[PDB]
Amino acid sequence: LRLIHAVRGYWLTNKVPIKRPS
Repeated sequence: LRLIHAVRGYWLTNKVPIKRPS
């Protein structure tokens, strides 16, 4: 698809703690 959009969708989705039951 793209680099930067894969990059940002990589770290922005990871640094965020998603342990909360959403």
